[PDB]
Amino acid sequence: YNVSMRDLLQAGAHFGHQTRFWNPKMRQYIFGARNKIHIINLEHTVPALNDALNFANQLASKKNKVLFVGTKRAASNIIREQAQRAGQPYVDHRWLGGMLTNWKTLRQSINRLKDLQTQSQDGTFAKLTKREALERTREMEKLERSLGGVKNMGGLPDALFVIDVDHEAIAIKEAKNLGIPVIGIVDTNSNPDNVDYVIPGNDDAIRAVTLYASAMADAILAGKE
RNA sequence: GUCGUCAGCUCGUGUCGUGAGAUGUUGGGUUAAGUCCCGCAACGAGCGCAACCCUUUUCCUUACUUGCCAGCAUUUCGGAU
Repeated sequence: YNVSMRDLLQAGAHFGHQTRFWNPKMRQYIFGARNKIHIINLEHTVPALNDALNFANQLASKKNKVLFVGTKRAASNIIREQAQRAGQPYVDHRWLGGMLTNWKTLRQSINRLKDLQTQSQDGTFAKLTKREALERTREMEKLERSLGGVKNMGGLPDALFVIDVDHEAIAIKEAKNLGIPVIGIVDTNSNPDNVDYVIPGNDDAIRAVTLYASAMADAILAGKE
């Protein structure tokens, strides 16, 4: 299920952000800059991506669960399609604070979200008239948008997979606090300090995002034990 | 009594701070209103607001006197009978 490299170049993972917005810790991976935009080598990217896929396969073989983190506008739909494909919990919309460090509270929300969904499936909503029915149809849609991923989860995820570390800095902080490993995509303007498995790649390109997400989904599906 | 029927006052768990403490309650609209909706390391609660109580406006059921008189009859023309 390896990506080789040619997929990365054709997608466009080599492009980064502008030079003036770079993080100096990336000096090892940047390797140069053709123009006012940094261009990162894929030679260092490839082994890190392959090792990330290997660790994901190990997790799937051990039946451990990998949470998917993307809240950016562009990457949300792709991480949705691939997360449904891999059958893994996901966070597509805004990251609500402390779901991991404050595990106890949010399952109140989860159980009454499940109860609302089951009531909607049943005839309870049918008895009730249109106004307030529309009221918690809206209300349940609001719970569903924030918690579309984690009804099925019964415990802390064993590993995280994050698209933009700089954008989802809070999630990495919580994961670091809890000790759970994180596989994340780090860009030119990103901080790799607390990422256990650091693989560098583009975050703006929807093609690159799709390739990354599809690779992880294929790894989980190819676990098969 | 008064500010004044002014709209605020708080807690649990998480995060930040050596600490007293802070966040939630913040920003954009809207509303009688911390009323509601988006944004947001916050997620949810309680008392306040609103509703539950009384009265007025439309209709229905039950009740027909000491109250009522559409139809019938008698009238001293007064539901007087």
